[PDB]
Amino acid sequence: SPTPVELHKVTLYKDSGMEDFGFSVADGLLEKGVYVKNIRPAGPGDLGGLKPYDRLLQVNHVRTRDFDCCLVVPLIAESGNKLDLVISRNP
Repeated sequence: SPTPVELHKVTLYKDSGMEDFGFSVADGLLEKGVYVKNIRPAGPGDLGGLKPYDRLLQVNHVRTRDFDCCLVVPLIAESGNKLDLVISRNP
């Protein structure tokens, strides 16, 4: 809990013209990967359940755990009208 993240399935919905799904991510340079840096309060991300630090593990079945921001950013906006992914955050 104090650190050991916890996997949590999340799903969202994008809009024809949005630049993101409702939350920006950051490249985890402390090891490898990317985690949500900020989510729109009361938005798709908040409605889905994305909690700060939610390190996107698998995006739409694609294991983007060892991916980078440049790969997670597009993968997020490339999911289409919906973003189904499995993230990990410390409770």
